[PDB]
Amino acid sequence: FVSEMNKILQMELEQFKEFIQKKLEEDKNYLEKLFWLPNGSQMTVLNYLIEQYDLLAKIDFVLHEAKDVNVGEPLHQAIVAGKISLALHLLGVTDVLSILSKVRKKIFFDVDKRDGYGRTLLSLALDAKRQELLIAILARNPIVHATTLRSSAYVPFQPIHQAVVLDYAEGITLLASMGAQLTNPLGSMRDTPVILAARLGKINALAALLELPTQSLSLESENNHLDKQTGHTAVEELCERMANENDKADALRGIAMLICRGAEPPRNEKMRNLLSSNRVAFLKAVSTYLADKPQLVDAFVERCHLSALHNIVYSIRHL
Amino acid sequence: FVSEMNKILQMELEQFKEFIQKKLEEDKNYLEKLFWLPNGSQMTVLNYLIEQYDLLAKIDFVLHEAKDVNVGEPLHQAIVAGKISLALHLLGVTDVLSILSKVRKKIFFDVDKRDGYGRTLLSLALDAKRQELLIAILARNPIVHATTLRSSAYVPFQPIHQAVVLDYAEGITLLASMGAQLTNPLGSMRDTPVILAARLGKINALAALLELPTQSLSLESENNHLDKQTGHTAVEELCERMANENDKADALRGIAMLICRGAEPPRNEKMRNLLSSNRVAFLKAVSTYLADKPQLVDAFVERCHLSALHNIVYSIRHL
Repeated sequence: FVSEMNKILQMELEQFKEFIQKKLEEDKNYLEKLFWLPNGSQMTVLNYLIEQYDLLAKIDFVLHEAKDVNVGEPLHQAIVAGKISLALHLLGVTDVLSILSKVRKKIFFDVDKRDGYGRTLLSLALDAKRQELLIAILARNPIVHATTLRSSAYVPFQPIHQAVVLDYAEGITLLASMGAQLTNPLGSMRDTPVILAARLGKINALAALLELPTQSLSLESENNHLDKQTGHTAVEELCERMANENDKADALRGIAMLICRGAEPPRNEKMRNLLSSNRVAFLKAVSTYLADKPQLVDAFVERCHLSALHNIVYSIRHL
Repeated sequence: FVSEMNKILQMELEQFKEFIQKKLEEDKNYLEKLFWLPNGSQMTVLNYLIEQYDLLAKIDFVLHEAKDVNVGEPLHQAIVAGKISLALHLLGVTDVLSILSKVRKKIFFDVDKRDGYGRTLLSLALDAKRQELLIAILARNPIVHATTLRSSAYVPFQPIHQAVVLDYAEGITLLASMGAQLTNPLGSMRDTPVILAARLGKINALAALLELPTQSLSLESENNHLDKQTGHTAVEELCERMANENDKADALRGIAMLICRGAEPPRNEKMRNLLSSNRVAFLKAVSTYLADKPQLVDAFVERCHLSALHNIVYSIRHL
């Protein structure tokens, strides 16, 4: 019945509004009841409208005269199916912070609701890796601390963690402004977003994180990856990535990025020599990371004349 | 940090409010940020308070001065962990319909939100099989049509379907009053709640469904369990349960219940003889189901003198 009838709604605009208005008269709460499909799935009129992808103004009317619009989670299925333009329409919508404050200053759906798989709308927005949609959701003041289970181990992932693993630099820059937790770890190991980006080699996420104040990143703290009794830190965990030469180069970058922003060098002799043995390219990454950031040179060369960076490097200003 | 600190909150009441107020001053939106636990899980102050189970008034204060209380889904974890009294407290709370209209007339948390596993609050309330909690949730006007994936086949289950499979008669009587869909099928087979209760042998759910008007149950409609080209109906599907003698008796009841409420007898000769061959106990179930329901006798004996029930039974009033 639902399919055919809804398929028969491939008709005209005034006739659609009239017919569905007769359904509202016959059944109060008709646009919030879910209906059966030949496969066992259950949809509403709005859901079935979204699954077929003018249909727009009809969707906008169903939005306009419905007691609840979050029923069936239409925005979620719109993002999941990849209908980003449809999602930006449903949401009623250069320096990305200026953009966020802008479209926020250009001032229905509950941006905190989850779907049948327990995924927040922020999780979907980040997974899409689309600036427009993520800014459109963040502009509605959601909770950027709500967690969604990501792995097959069902790990609670916060939007900043998910943004790190996705290597979404712009997402980190956005979520950071909304007050995200940059010092909260993730998973069985105390992998802070810094250590998280360092371990998985997400360099762009590391650079996006380091743009924020270093005092709010906790570059000293260690996780649970363990000699014994003491655990790796973001720099050290990046050094463990150099044993895999296939992605050693990128690792160096991160290490440079960490040391240039003030992170202490590794404490293990071997790893220390690992930076000494390979190579001058560490200082090539320091020089390339210090081109547009001259406010770090004084601290870098200051530490370099002191206390293991002194021995690793050995002047330096001329590179 | 979180554990210890929160464990250190096993202190006193005024000191708790003062300390956590200092946290609110230091961090606006402190009661909505999730925090890491040694296992990888993430909780808030309210979540960690609920996981340990006076703690109450402290929980009530965290509720009182928090920007958002649905963050972390505390009511969901309260129901899942089995802390029913805690859930009834968080919700601020004989003929069950009179009870529902009562506690509704005795007039925060969003009763439509789902958790990390995509389960509505109604799904949890039904799974608990506790009248008090289910009435407490329904009294807040949720959407009784929101579906949650139940099986490992990830089938969308509506609260009336879930109530049927759970054999929750009181839940069916409650959800029916809230405007649930009694004629909407479920799953790959068009198993309406009537056919659903008939197939899985949920007799109490069938009796609860049949208390409602028969015109709104669609006892004639057939599913997709198929000779060929034509499919089983609730009565027929109940007859297929009699081939399994281990639960044949109950099946008879349902059949009686269906035929006494006006459902047509099976159309298959074999199954028809199956009712004739076994037994007079069909009429014992008719007589026991017609004791407190005399308004069905005239229609029953009327149909019995006509058109296959006439042949199956063969007067009848004296049983």
